Amino acid sequence: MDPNCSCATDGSCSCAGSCKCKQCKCTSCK
Ligand SMILES: [Cd+2]
Ligand SMILES: [Cd+2]
Ligand SMILES: [Cd+2]
Repeated sequence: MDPNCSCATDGSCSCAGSCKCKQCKCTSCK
């Protein structure tokens, strides 16, 4: 797992539009 970003790898993260990840890099919300 990652520190700042805590998005899974299943793809159920569906972050963005309300992401609180500090260092998120899910391609889109990167
Ligand atoms: Cd994240
Ligand atoms: Cd994500
Ligand atoms: Cd994100």
